[PDB]
Amino acid sequence: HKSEVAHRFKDLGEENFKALVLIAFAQYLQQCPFEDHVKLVNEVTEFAKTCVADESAENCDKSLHTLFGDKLCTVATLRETYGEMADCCAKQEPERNECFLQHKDDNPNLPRLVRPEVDVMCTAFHDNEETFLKKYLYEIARRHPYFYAPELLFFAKRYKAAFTECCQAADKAACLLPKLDELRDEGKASSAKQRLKCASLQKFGERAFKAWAVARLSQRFPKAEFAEVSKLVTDLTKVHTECCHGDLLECADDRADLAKYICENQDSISSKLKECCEKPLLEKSHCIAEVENDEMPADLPSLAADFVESKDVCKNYAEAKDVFLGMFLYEYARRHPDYSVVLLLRLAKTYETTLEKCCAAADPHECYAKVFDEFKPLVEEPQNLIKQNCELFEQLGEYKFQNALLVRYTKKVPQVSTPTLVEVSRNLGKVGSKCCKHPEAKRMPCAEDYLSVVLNQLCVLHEKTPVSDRVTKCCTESLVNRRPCFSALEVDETYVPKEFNAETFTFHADICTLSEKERQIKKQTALVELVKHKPKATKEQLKAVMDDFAAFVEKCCKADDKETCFAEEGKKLVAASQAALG
Ligand SMILES: COc1ccc2c(c1)c(CC(=O)O)c(C)n2C(=O)c1ccc(Cl)cc1
Ligand SMILES: COc1ccc2c(c1)c(CC(=O)O)c(C)n2C(=O)c1ccc(Cl)cc1
Ligand SMILES: CCCCCCCCCCCCCC(=O)O
Ligand SMILES: CCCCCCCCCCCCCC(=O)O
Ligand SMILES: CCCCCCCCCCCCCC(=O)O
Ligand SMILES: CCCCCCCCCCCCCC(=O)O
Ligand SMILES: CCCCCCCCCCCCCC(=O)O
Ligand SMILES: CCCCCCCCCCCCCC(=O)O
Repeated sequence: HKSEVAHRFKDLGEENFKALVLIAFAQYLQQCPFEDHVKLVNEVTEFAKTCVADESAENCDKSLHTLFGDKLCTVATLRETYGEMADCCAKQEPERNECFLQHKDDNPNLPRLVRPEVDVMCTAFHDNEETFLKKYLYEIARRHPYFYAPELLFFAKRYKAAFTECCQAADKAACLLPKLDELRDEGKASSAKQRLKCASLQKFGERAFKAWAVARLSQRFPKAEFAEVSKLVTDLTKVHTECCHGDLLECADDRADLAKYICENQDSISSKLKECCEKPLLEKSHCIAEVENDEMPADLPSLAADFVESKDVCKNYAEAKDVFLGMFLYEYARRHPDYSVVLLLRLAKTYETTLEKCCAAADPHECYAKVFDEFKPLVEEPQNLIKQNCELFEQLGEYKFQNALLVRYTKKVPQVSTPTLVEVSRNLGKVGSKCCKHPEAKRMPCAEDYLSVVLNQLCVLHEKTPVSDRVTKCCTESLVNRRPCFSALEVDETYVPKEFNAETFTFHADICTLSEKERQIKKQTALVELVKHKPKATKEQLKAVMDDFAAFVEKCCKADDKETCFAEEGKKLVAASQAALG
């Protein structure tokens, strides 16, 4: 069209426009104050209005990159505040924009955002919704310069829904606090998944990305043909590459194009895309990526037909190795919405290794004849781990289950930091209380989903300050081997126990006035420390100490005088427990 700004303004709407422009500026000029971004937003919005009125008004023909760059180069203290970035303003638009991307600090040194008391949030909310949401939208955006803006907007709307509902509530905190804690964690998940995807595309490359996509796309769109899924995997690959590079505009347009493409060829891809395809521009793709699996054909052939029995397997394979393997994947994925994607990759790899070391053999059909039999153990491993861990989780509750994982992992990698073990073990616990609620056929995909950010999360920390070759081994392993690798870790028999420390096991009355979350973390921390001191303790011996301690808390909190009780019964516990654990 003649004017990009006019166009984007028209189909986005003034409200969404103003919010996205704010997010975009905050992601670049991460250091400028809120008031300064607001002024820029107004100016751009006002400019946009001009172009809507007259497609030919001055500058309305300029591209969004150019306009955006010029306005960015308007900041007077660009050099005094951002220094080197100001030099970007000396380049021509193609490089100017590229120059701006390179200086986008992925993790600046801003103070952590503190959550104020519910009454002050609700009052600030009621007294001025706009500036209240925009300011925090600003705070989140500057800290997460790579968070896809439209999605960051999608979150804002959920935050607003939570205040609207909760601030008019009888018990505001009882309504708000849990909603904010859920929004936060979810916000974290989305952010980490985005970073992980881009990171993985760099290490492993396009082939791995494509395989993962064929598997995922065909599980969701089991009725589409392999050529449609291939088409989609290709476009999808261009979109992620672009979006990872960090250019919002290119990214947003690539996502829009793909979304309309899918919606137009709707009936040819999935029947569950109707809802999503009605929604407005800003939401289409977000919706589609989240869409539920379509129902499969039911009248579907046996894989062993074309991939085992049939002659020409090797002829079809040598003619185009990746396409044939992709075909396998497509065929195997759309018949298994219940398998995790990485499990579908393990099978595809196994199949590949087999065809390679078989198609170069006397009688092919016989060399690879029993390949589907190798799959069995690959499939069962993840299944058995799930049932097993969900069972245990049903018995104990979330908390006691978290404590079990705490003992398990501490004995495996005692070298790891206690606060790290505590955190990882807790999140792992939450993955259990979130996936085990699901019926079997959906558990594995669930776990994979959550378990992957947790494992990467833990791998990054270890990256910083490495403490074990084994963790490093699993962390640098292949995407397909990461989780099985951690699963294979055995008790660390080498580990030399920490010297006892009286302090570490001294508890005061403050443990009675602390919040549930706080109390638990103190107990759990003492637990990791317990195991690090007596790594040979039994589940029996251990459970006995945890039982004494259990009461010890109550017998001292619900006691006439604390302090003393904890120092009196406290001396006892430690002396006794030390003896039981020899
Ligand atoms: C102290 O524990 C946390 C945990 C997660 C946090 C933050 C602080 C902060 C604040 C800070 O950076 O200090 C942000 C921004 N977190 C997110 O990951 C996030 C991302 C997107 C949304 Cl929509 C919501 C939350
Ligand atoms: C629809 O296309 C994809 C492609 C890759 C994906 C995902 C989705 C999802 C999300 C989903 O499972 O739907 C995750 C988590 N991916 C990765 O971890 C990943 C794996 C390998 C590489 Cl090389 C790069 C990224
Ligand atoms: C997502 C952008 C909209 C901003 C609204 C967020 C309001 C809640 C402020 C609290 C943020 C601190 C993060 C947290 O710990 O919950
Ligand atoms: C000045 C540059 C900022 C202009 C705002 C960028 C336009 C955002 C369009 C988002 C389209 C939704 C695409 C999607 O489905 O993800
Ligand atoms: C057009 C379809 C292309 C998909 C290619 C299929 C390749 C499957 C190989 C199994 C995945 C192993 C991943 C890896 O180790 O890099
Ligand atoms: C079920 C969540 C509780 C935590 C225990 C982890 C069990 C899930 C392990 C299965 C991993 C699925 C991904 C994969 O196949 O590698
Ligand atoms: C940094 C110390 C924590 C490391 C603990 C490893 C956690 C691995 C998670 C794998 C979950 C699958 C269940 C399992 O096989 O143990
Ligand atoms: C050397 C032995 C010192 C004894 C220290 C005992 C502390 C163990 C913490 C037990 C926490 C279990 C959690 C719970 O009961 O809910």
